[PDB]
Amino acid sequence: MDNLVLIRMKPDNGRFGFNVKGGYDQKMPVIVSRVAPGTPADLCVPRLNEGDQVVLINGRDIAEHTHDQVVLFIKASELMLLVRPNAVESTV
Amino acid sequence: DNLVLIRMKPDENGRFGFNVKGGYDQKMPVIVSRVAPGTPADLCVPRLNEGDQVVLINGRDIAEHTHDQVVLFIKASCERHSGELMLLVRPNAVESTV
Repeated sequence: MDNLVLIRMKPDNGRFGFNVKGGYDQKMPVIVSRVAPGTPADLCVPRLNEGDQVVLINGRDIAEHTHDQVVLFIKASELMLLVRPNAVESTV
Repeated sequence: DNLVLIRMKPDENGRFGFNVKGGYDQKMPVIVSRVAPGTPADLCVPRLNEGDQVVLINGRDIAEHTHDQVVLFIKASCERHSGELMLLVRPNAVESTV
């Protein structure tokens, strides 16, 4: 789509501080389900927000990758995520 | 197997900030049904996630323990090593932490 947002993020343990649900095997988009306070995903600009939909992981189109394959791409990471922002909460 | 080991210190009121359902008497696995924002369960690393199934509590296998026994095990401060609750959980397959 248009108005995608590029989020950049450095790990803490190798951790970013966010949860994801979804994936091709779940027939659901990959959605950020929790961003924990004080973590890289919480403190980065632009912020990673819950309800944001992950579109690219380090340039890779993940639309047809499974939940567990998505998780492995993230941990195999800066982390570059291209997200479709949730409609309810916006960063400025 | 794909288990996750979690350790968690209680808040100032001795609470951890999650709900459990299930147990031997319910013929249902012990599952985390809610994890409240900003509670120890939400903020621990690895995080405790909703839908995670509890396998061990402070080293104890809870497979044949009742719901009320399981709750008692979580609340028992004298079974905690270094003031921490230990849980070994099977992560829910839908939500993952990174």
